[PDB]
Formats: sequence, structure tokens, C-alpha cells
Amino acid sequence: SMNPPPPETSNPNKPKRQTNQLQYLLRVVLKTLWKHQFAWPFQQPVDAVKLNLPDYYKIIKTPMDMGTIKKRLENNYYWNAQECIQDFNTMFTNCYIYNKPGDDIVLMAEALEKLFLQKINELPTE
Ligand SMILES: O=C(Nc1ccc(C(F)(F)F)cc1)Nc1ccc(S(=O)(=O)N2CCC[C@H]2CN2CCOCC2)cc1
Repeated sequence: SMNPPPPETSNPNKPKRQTNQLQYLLRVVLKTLWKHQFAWPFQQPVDAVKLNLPDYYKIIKTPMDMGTIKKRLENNYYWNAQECIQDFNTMFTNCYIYNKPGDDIVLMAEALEKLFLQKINELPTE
């Protein structure tokens, strides 16, 4: 059993831009979600070997997690805030598609997503 390589977090050819919106996504959004009691399943790429989920990467073809987002924000990977917001939305959607309603992991993702959406609604103006 094998995990895929993680999503890209370093690419010297990709143009980068530090924006006040991206700064908010790191210092407010990511740091708040990271400390949440339900953050732990989402703090690193899904380890389908360790978690005995051998079909995970057969079903989920755009994996994303907050460990990768944290690296992308701290290492200035992005050009705009929308790219980072899409990463969070992908992470949540993966969990909803792979698991079933009623699963504890889905209740955890739903709690984090409610927090995320509240914070995104207060994304500062550029
Ligand atoms: O599936 C999704 N989204 C989603 C799916 C597919 C796609 C796709 F990619 F296809 F487009 C995109 C997004 N979300 C979600 C589903 C069930 C629960 S639930 O089972 O936990 N449950 C039942 C109803 C609400 C909840 C009860 N909550 C208890 C605590 O108080 C608040 C409500 C939680 C979240």
C-alpha cells in the first residue's frame, strides 16, 4: 500500500504575490482552524496506509489538507486568495464525497467548514 506524492508546495517557476487577503488567510483563518479540536484528521495529507483506507486515492483525485495549505501560505506559494480558498473547499468536499453522512469525520468537517465560511465572509478588501 502506498500514498501518492503530496500536493505541490514549492515551484520556483510559479509567480508569487503576497497580499493582505493571503496574510489574513494565514494569520486568521488557517491558524484558527489549526487549533480547533476537530483539526487533527486534516492537519496532514490523508495517510491511506496508516489509516487502512486502500481505496482513498482511487476515489479522491485532488487530495488537499491543512498541512499542505499551511506550507503553501507560509512558503508564499499562491498568487491570490481564491487559490487558497479553493484548497480549503477541496479539502472539505473530499471528506464529504469519500465518507457518508452520519460519519463522525463528516461532522468534524462540517464544524470546521462552518468556521471557515464565517471567517471567509470577513475576508478584508484588497
Ligand atoms: O456533504 C456535504 N457537502 C457536500 C457534498 C457533495 C459535494 C459535491 F462535490 F458533490 F459537489 C459538495 C459538498 N455536507 C454534509 C453532509 C452531511 C452532514 S451530517 O451527516 O453530519 N448532518 C446531516 C445534515 C447536516 C448534518 C447535521 N449537523 C449536526 C450538527 O449541527 C449542524 C448540522 C454534514 C455535512
